[PDB]
Amino acid sequence: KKKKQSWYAAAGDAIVSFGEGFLNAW
Repeated sequence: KKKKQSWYAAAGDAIVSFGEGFLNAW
């Protein structure tokens, strides 16, 4: 019902994308 990304899915996706986001100032 309510979950699209499990803990590992989010932790992978979220953190990797976080880094992508971070590079916007580089």
